[PDB]
Amino acid sequence: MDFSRNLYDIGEQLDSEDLASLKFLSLDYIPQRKQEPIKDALMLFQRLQEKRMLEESNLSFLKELLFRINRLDLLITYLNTRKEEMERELQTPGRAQISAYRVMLYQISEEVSRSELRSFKALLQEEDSKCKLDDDMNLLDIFIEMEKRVILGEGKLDILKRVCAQINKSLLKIINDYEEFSKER
Repeated sequence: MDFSRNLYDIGEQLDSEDLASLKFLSLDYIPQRKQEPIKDALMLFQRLQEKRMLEESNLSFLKELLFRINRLDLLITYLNTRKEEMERELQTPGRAQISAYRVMLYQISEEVSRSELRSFKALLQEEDSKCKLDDDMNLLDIFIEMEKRVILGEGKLDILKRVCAQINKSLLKIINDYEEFSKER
């Protein structure tokens, strides 16, 4: 069990989409403007090592990240970890290290189709003029922009709900389920 080699091996299997997803899911530990020099997954893992979030004896955050981005394949191959274990662990109060808010936004981005993404842009433009949007941006990029313009955040979900309600009930459900548990605390 060579820890450094394993991190490299995992990183080699992660693609550009995975990197962007992992960066998003790491936002409340590695701020948005500090992610620029992070060019591959191993560099992300090394930043997490520097922050003592990832160590030979501390794999929980790496496992949580890989689970949330649905790389169950890499969890099996490189970390001998099953979906069943992760569901049990992350359902235990206090175990998850990614905020429920950040997971909620990521889960919206997983659910949204290509056509729904076009609708999101169009509907957001009706609700807001502060965001700089373009057709190349994915939904995570849109969320980052909404956060930059302070129209999205924890406890600032009005615009997100107004847009999602017009796209698909499935999205509003994700938000409402998150809100209910959050207020429950």
